[PDB]
Amino acid sequence: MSKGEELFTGVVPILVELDGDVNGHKFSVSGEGEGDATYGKLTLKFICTTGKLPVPWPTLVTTFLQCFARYPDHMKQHDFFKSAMPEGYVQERTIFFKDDGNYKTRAEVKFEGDTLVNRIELKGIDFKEDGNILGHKLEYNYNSHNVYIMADKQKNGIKVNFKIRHNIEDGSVQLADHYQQNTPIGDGPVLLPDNHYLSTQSALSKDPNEKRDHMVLLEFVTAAGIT
Ligand SMILES: [Ca+2]
Ligand SMILES: [Ca+2]
Repeated sequence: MSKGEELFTGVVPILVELDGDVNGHKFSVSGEGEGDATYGKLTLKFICTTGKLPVPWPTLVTTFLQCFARYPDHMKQHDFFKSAMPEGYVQERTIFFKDDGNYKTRAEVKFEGDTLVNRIELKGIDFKEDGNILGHKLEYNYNSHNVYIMADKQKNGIKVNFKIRHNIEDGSVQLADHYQQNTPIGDGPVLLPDNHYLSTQSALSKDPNEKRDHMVLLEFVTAAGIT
Protein backbone atom coordinates (compact mmCIF):
# COMPACT_ATOMS: atom_id res chain seq x y z
CA MET A 1 0.00 0.00 0.00
CA SER A 2 3.09 2.09 -0.54
CA LYS A 3 5.36 2.17 -3.55
CA GLY A 4 8.19 1.60 -1.07
CA GLU A 5 6.92 -1.75 0.26
CA GLU A 6 7.73 -3.44 -3.06
CA LEU A 7 11.40 -2.40 -2.92
CA PHE A 8 11.90 -4.83 0.01
CA THR A 9 10.34 -8.15 -1.08
CA GLY A 10 13.78 -9.62 -1.85
CA VAL A 11 17.34 -9.52 -0.53
CA VAL A 12 18.61 -5.92 -0.59
CA PRO A 13 22.30 -4.94 -0.46
CA ILE A 14 23.12 -2.44 2.29
CA LEU A 15 25.89 0.15 2.67
CA VAL A 16 26.61 2.07 5.89
CA GLU A 17 28.99 5.05 6.16
CA LEU A 18 29.61 6.85 9.47
CA ASP A 19 31.88 9.72 10.44
CA GLY A 20 32.16 10.27 14.18
CA ASP A 21 33.65 12.70 16.70
CA VAL A 22 33.41 11.65 20.38
CA ASN A 23 35.20 14.02 22.79
CA GLY A 24 37.47 15.10 19.95
CA HIS A 25 38.31 11.52 18.89
CA LYS A 26 37.52 11.40 15.16
CA PHE A 27 36.75 8.10 13.44
CA SER A 28 35.03 6.59 10.42
CA VAL A 29 33.24 3.28 9.93
CA SER A 30 32.26 1.52 6.68
CA GLY A 31 29.69 -1.27 6.69
CA GLU A 32 28.42 -3.77 4.12
CA GLY A 33 25.80 -6.49 4.24
CA GLU A 34 22.26 -7.32 3.24
CA GLY A 35 18.71 -7.10 4.51
CA ASP A 36 15.68 -9.34 3.95
CA ALA A 37 12.59 -7.61 5.35
CA THR A 38 10.46 -10.71 4.64
CA TYR A 39 12.24 -12.23 7.67
CA GLY A 40 13.20 -8.97 9.45
CA LYS A 41 16.80 -10.08 8.94
CA LEU A 42 19.99 -7.97 8.78
CA THR A 43 23.54 -9.31 8.28
CA LEU A 44 26.28 -6.68 8.34
CA LYS A 45 30.03 -6.25 8.77
CA PHE A 46 31.44 -2.93 10.02
CA ILE A 47 35.10 -1.92 9.80
CA CYS A 48 36.71 1.11 11.42
CA THR A 49 38.65 2.65 8.55
CA THR A 50 40.67 5.15 10.61
CA GLY A 51 42.29 2.60 12.91
CA LYS A 52 41.09 1.65 16.40
CA LEU A 53 37.50 2.52 17.24
CA PRO A 54 37.61 4.96 20.19
CA VAL A 55 34.27 3.83 21.68
CA PRO A 56 32.91 0.32 22.30
CA TRP A 57 31.32 -1.29 19.24
CA PRO A 58 28.02 -2.06 21.10
CA THR A 59 27.47 1.69 21.64
CA LEU A 60 27.14 2.13 17.85
CA VAL A 61 24.77 -0.76 17.02
CA THR A 62 21.59 1.34 17.08
CA THR A 63 23.24 4.03 14.97
CA PHE A 64 24.45 1.64 12.25
CA LEU A 65 18.08 0.13 9.29
CA GLN A 66 14.50 -0.11 10.48
CA CYS A 67 13.12 -0.20 6.92
CA PHE A 68 14.15 -3.89 7.14
CA ALA A 69 11.75 -4.66 9.97
CA ARG A 70 9.28 -7.42 9.25
CA TYR A 71 5.84 -5.86 9.57
CA PRO A 72 3.12 -8.54 9.82
CA ASP A 73 0.63 -8.32 6.98
CA HIS A 74 -2.10 -6.97 9.27
CA MET A 75 0.28 -4.17 10.32
CA LYS A 76 1.67 -3.19 6.90
CA GLN A 77 -0.35 0.07 6.88
CA HIS A 78 1.83 1.19 9.83
CA ASP A 79 5.25 0.83 8.10
CA PHE A 80 6.51 4.41 7.93
CA PHE A 81 10.04 3.31 7.05
CA LYS A 82 9.36 1.55 3.77
CA SER A 83 6.73 4.11 2.73
CA ALA A 84 9.40 6.83 2.48
CA MET A 85 11.43 4.77 -0.03
CA PRO A 86 13.14 5.15 -2.43
CA GLU A 87 13.58 8.86 -1.66
CA GLY A 88 14.25 7.99 1.98
CA TYR A 89 14.09 9.46 5.45
CA VAL A 90 16.27 11.40 7.85
CA GLN A 91 16.81 9.61 11.18
CA GLU A 92 17.96 11.79 14.07
CA ARG A 93 18.83 10.70 17.61
CA THR A 94 20.05 11.90 20.94
CA ILE A 95 21.43 8.98 22.95
CA PHE A 96 21.97 9.72 26.65
CA PHE A 97 24.38 7.37 28.41
CA LYS A 98 23.36 7.39 32.06
CA ASP A 99 26.00 9.04 34.27
CA ASP A 100 28.06 9.77 31.14
CA GLY A 101 28.07 11.61 27.81
CA ASN A 102 25.69 11.65 24.86
CA TYR A 103 25.66 10.91 21.13
CA LYS A 104 23.81 13.12 18.69
CA THR A 105 23.30 11.51 15.29
CA ARG A 106 21.82 12.47 11.94
CA ALA A 107 21.38 9.80 9.28
CA GLU A 108 20.07 9.82 5.73
CA VAL A 109 18.68 6.44 4.66
CA LYS A 110 17.66 6.00 1.03
CA PHE A 111 18.23 3.95 -2.08
CA GLU A 112 21.20 4.58 -4.30
CA GLY A 113 20.12 2.55 -7.28
CA ASP A 114 19.38 -0.92 -5.92
CA THR A 115 21.48 -0.44 -2.77
CA LEU A 116 20.01 0.74 0.53
CA VAL A 117 22.40 3.30 2.00
CA ASN A 118 22.68 4.59 5.58
CA ARG A 119 24.88 7.71 5.80
CA ILE A 120 25.56 8.94 9.34
CA GLU A 121 27.19 11.84 11.18
CA LEU A 122 27.76 11.27 14.91
CA LYS A 123 28.79 13.75 17.61
CA GLY A 124 29.56 12.67 21.19
CA ILE A 125 30.25 15.09 24.04
CA ASP A 126 30.64 15.16 27.84
CA PHE A 127 32.00 11.62 28.10
CA LYS A 128 34.06 10.61 31.13
CA GLU A 129 37.67 9.62 30.56
CA ASP A 130 37.30 6.58 32.85
CA GLY A 131 33.61 6.07 32.17
CA ASN A 132 32.26 2.90 30.62
CA ILE A 133 32.44 4.31 27.07
CA LEU A 134 35.86 5.97 26.76
CA GLY A 135 37.21 3.46 29.30
CA HIS A 136 36.01 0.56 27.13
CA LYS A 137 34.23 -1.25 29.95
CA LEU A 138 31.24 -2.63 27.99
CA GLU A 139 30.92 -6.30 27.12
CA TYR A 140 30.92 -7.33 23.45
CA ASN A 141 27.33 -8.60 23.50
CA TYR A 142 23.81 -7.26 22.99
CA ASN A 143 20.39 -7.50 24.61
CA SER A 144 16.93 -7.60 23.02
CA HIS A 145 14.78 -4.48 23.20
CA ASN A 146 11.44 -2.96 22.24
CA VAL A 147 11.50 0.32 20.32
CA TYR A 148 8.32 2.36 20.67
CA ILE A 149 6.95 4.16 17.64
CA MET A 150 4.48 7.06 17.54
CA ALA A 151 3.30 9.17 14.63
CA ASP A 152 4.40 12.81 14.53
CA LYS A 153 1.57 14.11 12.37
CA GLN A 154 2.61 17.78 12.26
CA LYS A 155 6.02 16.75 10.87
CA ASN A 156 4.84 13.98 8.50
CA GLY A 157 7.14 11.54 10.34
CA ILE A 158 7.47 9.51 13.53
CA LYS A 159 8.83 9.77 17.07
CA VAL A 160 10.65 6.79 18.56
CA ASN A 161 11.92 6.14 22.09
CA PHE A 162 13.59 3.20 23.81
CA LYS A 163 16.25 2.32 26.39
CA ILE A 164 19.24 0.17 25.46
CA ARG A 165 20.87 -1.84 28.25
CA HIS A 166 24.63 -2.28 27.65
CA ASN A 167 26.25 -4.98 29.80
CA ILE A 168 29.27 -3.73 31.79
CA GLU A 169 32.28 -6.00 32.42
CA ASP A 170 31.75 -5.81 36.19
CA GLY A 171 28.26 -7.33 35.71
CA SER A 172 26.35 -4.03 35.92
CA VAL A 173 24.33 -2.20 33.23
CA GLN A 174 25.00 1.01 31.29
CA LEU A 175 21.66 2.51 30.24
CA ALA A 176 21.46 4.40 26.94
CA ASP A 177 18.21 6.33 26.54
CA HIS A 178 17.32 6.86 22.87
CA TYR A 179 15.18 9.72 21.60
CA GLN A 180 14.58 9.42 17.88
CA GLN A 181 12.81 11.28 15.07
CA ASN A 182 12.34 10.26 11.43
CA THR A 183 11.02 12.50 8.65
CA PRO A 184 10.74 11.77 4.91
CA ILE A 185 13.26 13.32 2.55
CA GLY A 186 10.92 13.75 -0.41
CA ASP A 187 7.50 15.35 -0.73
CA GLY A 188 5.32 12.30 -1.38
CA PRO A 189 2.92 10.77 1.11
CA VAL A 190 4.09 8.40 3.82
CA LEU A 191 2.32 5.98 6.14
CA LEU A 192 1.79 7.51 9.58
CA PRO A 193 1.49 4.65 12.08
CA ASP A 194 -0.67 3.95 15.01
CA ASN A 195 1.28 3.33 18.22
CA HIS A 196 3.32 0.13 18.10
CA TYR A 197 6.80 -1.21 18.72
CA LEU A 198 9.62 -3.14 17.07
CA SER A 199 11.01 -6.17 18.89
CA THR A 200 14.74 -6.42 18.28
CA GLN A 201 17.34 -9.15 18.75
CA SER A 202 21.01 -8.76 17.91
CA ALA A 203 24.13 -10.93 18.01
CA LEU A 204 27.65 -9.50 17.78
CA SER A 205 30.58 -11.59 16.55
CA LYS A 206 34.03 -11.31 14.97
CA ASP A 207 35.47 -12.38 11.63
CA PRO A 208 38.39 -14.70 12.50
CA ASN A 209 40.45 -13.54 9.49
CA GLU A 210 39.91 -9.80 9.96
CA LYS A 211 42.74 -7.90 11.64
CA ARG A 212 41.12 -4.47 11.41
CA ASP A 213 38.88 -3.18 14.20
CA HIS A 214 35.46 -4.52 13.18
CA MET A 215 32.03 -5.87 14.17
CA VAL A 216 29.81 -8.54 12.61
CA LEU A 217 26.12 -7.97 13.34
CA LEU A 218 23.14 -10.30 12.95
CA GLU A 219 19.80 -8.66 13.71
CA PHE A 220 16.13 -9.57 13.63
CA VAL A 221 13.54 -6.78 13.74
CA THR A 222 9.79 -7.52 13.99
CA ALA A 223 6.92 -5.06 14.33
CA ALA A 224 4.34 -5.90 16.98
CA GLY A 225 1.87 -4.35 19.39
CA ILE A 226 -1.21 -4.21 17.13
CA THR A 227 -3.60 -7.17 17.08
CA1 LIG B 1 37.82 -3.47 29.14
CA1 LIG C 1 -5.51 4.82 12.79
